Amino acid sequence: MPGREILVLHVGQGGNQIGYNFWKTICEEHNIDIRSNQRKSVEEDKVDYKSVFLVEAPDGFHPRALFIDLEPLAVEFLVKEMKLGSFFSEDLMVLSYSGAHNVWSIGYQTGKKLIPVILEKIRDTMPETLQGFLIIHTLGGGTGSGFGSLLTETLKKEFPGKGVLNFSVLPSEVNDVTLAPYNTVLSLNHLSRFSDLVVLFDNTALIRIVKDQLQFSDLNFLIGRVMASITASLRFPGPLNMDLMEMAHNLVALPETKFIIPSVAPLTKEESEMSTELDLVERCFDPTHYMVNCSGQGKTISSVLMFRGNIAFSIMTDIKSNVAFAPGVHPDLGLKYGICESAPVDFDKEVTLLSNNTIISEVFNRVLERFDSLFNRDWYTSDYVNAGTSKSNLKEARDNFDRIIKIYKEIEG
Ligand SMILES: Nc1nc2c(ncn2[C@@H]2O[C@H](COP(=O)(O)OP(=O)(O)O)[C@@H](O)[C@H]2O)c(=O)[nH]1
Ligand SMILES: [Mg+2]
Repeated sequence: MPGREILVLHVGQGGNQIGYNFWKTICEEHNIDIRSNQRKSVEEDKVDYKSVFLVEAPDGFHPRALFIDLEPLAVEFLVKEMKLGSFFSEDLMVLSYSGAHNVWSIGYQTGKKLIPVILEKIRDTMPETLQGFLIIHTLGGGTGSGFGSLLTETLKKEFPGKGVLNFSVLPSEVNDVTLAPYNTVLSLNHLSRFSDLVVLFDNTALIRIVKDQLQFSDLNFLIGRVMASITASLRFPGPLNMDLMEMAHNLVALPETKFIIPSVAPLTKEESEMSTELDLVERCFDPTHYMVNCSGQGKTISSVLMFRGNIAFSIMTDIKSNVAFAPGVHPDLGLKYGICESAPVDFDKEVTLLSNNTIISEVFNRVLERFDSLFNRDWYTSDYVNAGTSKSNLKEARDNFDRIIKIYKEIEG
């Protein structure tokens, strides 16, 4: 069935390593074996939107994806360590071997020399009904931050009629590299201008959720499961079946409030049996299960909830009451939910929540403080200016980043 095709772009080491469990989950949920490119079993549901993310070739199924990196480390993990070279094939790879050295500026400039090849691969291989792009990358490093920002800017300019969606991973607040605040602010500034929707993931939060319920390749593994769950409304029929622009409209009230906090429940099969339906819905609105490190509840501007599996009104009334919404949103509005018949392969039921919440200003404020604690003392700036990002550029991106925090702060009250 032609239509609603999406091209996924993995940029940087973290973004490509996430692609393993992201594409394995999507393959398994669509009755597809990622190791052989073929269907798992004869059991096939009569309606299935596999073509949204998967290309059907005569030999089998392949991901509609490009794997872009300035070093071959993450690609070697996919092909050599995981032995999935027939799925992550060489025709979908755009690689250099110079590296970004964890500097946003280096990934932006060096990635420009790969832009012509990427744009030609898109126009040569993508269908005309392609609805948009999904960019998966981290913000703390150099490639995923800089090259990812470059790709977000390039795809919006070259394809104005198509949506650009970002799944962006935030650095660890307490245990991450020195240059992470600079790269994060630079990336978030670029995404606010050229992205249609930015779904944020924070390594600080994912570590918290796993420990409190109870191996780096186990974090990106768990991020892929969540990223796949967020795209479920794009891949299955139901009351919440959306496309890229519908997903954006239902959350972006103002053009600047495009940063989304996702939450999912359950996260481990030990919690799956240990939890009922509303246990998962209450945990989705609980800031402990937010994919970004939040301290409080926060005001909800717009949110989209989804049930998956066998769930079978009573859920909404008691929950919508206890949820703090932004001033001026309607009491009958601000929250949309629905049931999806498809379920994750590991859990009998699952609840996902995408929330445009004002508490993201608190998350962005901590990023700004770490940025200022280094920038006000001219620390670690020497290699950004040698790569084409002046000290004045770091400030302008910072001030533009602060304007975003204030917009969310005004909507809160
Ligand atoms: N969750 C997760 N985060 C990662 C992973 N790899 C890197 N990161 C984050 O990304 C930052 C490093 O950027 P990285 O992607 O490794 O370098 P890049 O090639 O320049 O994009 C660090 O601050 C990490 O927090 C991963 O596999 N999973
Ligand atoms: Mg690295």
